[PDB]
Amino acid sequence: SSVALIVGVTGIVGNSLAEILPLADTPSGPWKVYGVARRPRPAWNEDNPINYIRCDISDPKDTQEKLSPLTDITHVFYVTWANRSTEVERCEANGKMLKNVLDVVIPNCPDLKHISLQTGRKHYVGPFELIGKIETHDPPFTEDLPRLKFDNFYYTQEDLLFEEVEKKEGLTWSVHRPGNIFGFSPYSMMNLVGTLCVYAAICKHEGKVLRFPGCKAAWDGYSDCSDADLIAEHHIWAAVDPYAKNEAFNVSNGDVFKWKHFWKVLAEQFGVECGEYEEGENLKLQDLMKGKEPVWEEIVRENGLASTNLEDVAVWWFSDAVLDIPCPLDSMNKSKEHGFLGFRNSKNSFISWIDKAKAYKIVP
Ligand SMILES: NC(=O)c1ccc[n+]([C@@H]2O[C@H](COP(=O)([O-])OP(=O)(O)OC[C@H]3O[C@@H](n4cnc5c(N)ncnc54)[C@H](OP(=O)(O)O)[C@@H]3O)[C@@H](O)[C@H]2O)c1
Ligand SMILES: C/C(C=O)=C\CC/C(C)=C/C=O
Ligand SMILES: [Ca+2]
Ligand code: NA
Repeated sequence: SSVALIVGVTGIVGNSLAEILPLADTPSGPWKVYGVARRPRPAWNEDNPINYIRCDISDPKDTQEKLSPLTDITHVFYVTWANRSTEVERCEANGKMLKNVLDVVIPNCPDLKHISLQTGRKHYVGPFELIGKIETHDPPFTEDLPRLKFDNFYYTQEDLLFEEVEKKEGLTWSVHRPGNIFGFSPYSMMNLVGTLCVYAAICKHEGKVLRFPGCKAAWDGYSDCSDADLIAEHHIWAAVDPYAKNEAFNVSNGDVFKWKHFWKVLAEQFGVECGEYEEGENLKLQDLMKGKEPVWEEIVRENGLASTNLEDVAVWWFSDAVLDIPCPLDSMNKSKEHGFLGFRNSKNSFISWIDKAKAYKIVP
């Protein structure tokens, strides 16, 4: 029987894994599912038939307590991280988090088959504070080129993963590298779609034009993205397909787009006048949206929305870090050569995730 541990179940990918793993048509099903996060279970995560567990995986004592009784786990899906002010601090905090989970699950789960680790495109472009400032390999990024000669918590987690799986014979791993994720999660630390929806809603409320808060290269250069459900399918495929074992894979939608085109779609979905890129202007959402909490409360009250905190539902720093840089492309050749043919139309994915935020009454 298949039993999953989703580590970060209320996250942008964890929440897709919570909806997909229990479905009857899912490979290796029927799946029993345990979902871990620190907060109490939110209302928008309830619609999934998972066993929700409150646990802080940065706490070794808490991890030992909550996870040691889950002896029936066969597959681990690790979809979480902790942000710190520098990459060296991110290596320490994220290495400990992964090690705390693995040190407990491996000796306590005799039927444990696979550990799926989510990382990302920063494997190739570098940590947040070095992006655009270092020499990278040339795009499209392929999986097995050498690591950058700078600290990166993904390299720490991979090396920890490789040495952890040695403790159990027949234990396999996979690494999943998405770019910017289009998904649903009002609790995610990095939710571009959710943040853009809140921005569009505020513009509609204040009768302002939907100004583009990014650079020229993000506006009219090519971009790509990774649909959250597609990433969830990619985790599952690697977890059950023996030809996918012990490999790192990119996971992006299979097409490209331009923010210039998606700007129309976003404006049309919230009934706002479509603004554009302005050759001046250096617009930042972190600055534009400072002190909009009362305006968000007006929007919440007037449209019968779920009660959310502006700071949870709109991570302004992340939307600015995304739109103020070029989006170098990655390659899906390794995934496709291994039998994974999943893909998404990125524009349809974008509309689908906007509509999910609306359907859960997060935005108007
Ligand atoms: N989101 C993106 O656009 C994006 C793009 C590329 C790569 N990635 C990478 O994907 C990986 C996973 O991130 P994600 O974006 O999927 O995460 P996310 O959407 O921010 O979700 C994190 C999840 O883990 C939980 N969590 C956080 N800290 C925890 C802790 N100490 N103990 C237990 N649970 C904890 C969260 O709930 P609580 O806070 O309630 O605990 C939530 O359920 C990271 O390496 C990230 O860099 C993300
Ligand atoms: C390249 C791009 C947008 O244009 C967005 C990605 C920004 C990054 C790599 C943020 C960290 O996950
Ligand atoms: Ca990344
Ligand atoms: Na989709």
